[PDB]
Formats: sequence, structure tokens, C-alpha cells
Amino acid sequence: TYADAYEFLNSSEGWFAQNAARTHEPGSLLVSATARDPRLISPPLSIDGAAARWIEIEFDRTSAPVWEGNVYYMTEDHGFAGAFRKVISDAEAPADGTRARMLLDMHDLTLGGDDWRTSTITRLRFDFSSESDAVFRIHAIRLGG
Repeated sequence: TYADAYEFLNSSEGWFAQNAARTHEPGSLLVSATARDPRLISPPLSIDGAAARWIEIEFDRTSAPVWEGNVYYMTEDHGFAGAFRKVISDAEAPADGTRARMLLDMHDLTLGGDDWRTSTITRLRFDFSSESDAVFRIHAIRLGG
């Protein structure tokens, strides 16, 4: 189904990090989380809730932090403000930075309900409550189905 992914070889276009230092390594995002909960902006393209069953993030945390925070998903109607934010629990993603097929279920991430499946999220702020200068390596952001 939806399998859209952003390779990080070409910098961090679209997936820039606000309030954070997004150092880029070809093929990965060596993002440093300067803020306690920095938000990573997403490309403007809308993503259908139904099409994506999960977010197949390639993210692994090279540093050891406590990844969490309410990721901001905004459908065009919702707006970045308000909207639905899911505070994902630490999924025990490797703190050693070993490769992880991190999965965030879109079906689980209902943006206020089944309306999300119909709704298309134009922009995503990836909140990363963790630690000062927490380091994560993000190879890609694949979609699910």
C-alpha cells in the first residue's frame, strides 16, 4: 500500500528539524535534539490515513535517550495547532543505535478517529522528548500497508 519513504542521502529536505541541529550524514539523519522536545517538520505532501498502516521509520537512537513526546500530525483541516498528537511510549528502540525497523502504526495513530483514515496529513512535527542533545540516526521514513 503506501510505502513512501524519504532517503536521507540528499540532506534532510522536507524532514527538517525545528529547534534542533539536523546534522546530515549521507544516508541518515544524525539529528541532535537540542531542545527537550524538538519537532521534526515533514514535507508538505499529504498522507492518507487509510493507505498507510504504519510509519516504517528506520530511526535508531545512537545516543541513549528517552524517546517520547506527542508527535504532531496535522491534516489540512486540523492545522498544526491542536489536532491529534499521540504521545508514543518508549518502544525500547535501541539506545545503542543498532538498526531498527521502527514501526509507528498509523491505524493506531487515529487522528481523532476513523476520520483520520480518510484524512490526509499534510505536515508532521515529530516531537522527540528525550534529552538535551539526544542523537538519533534516521536512514529513511517509509510508509506502511
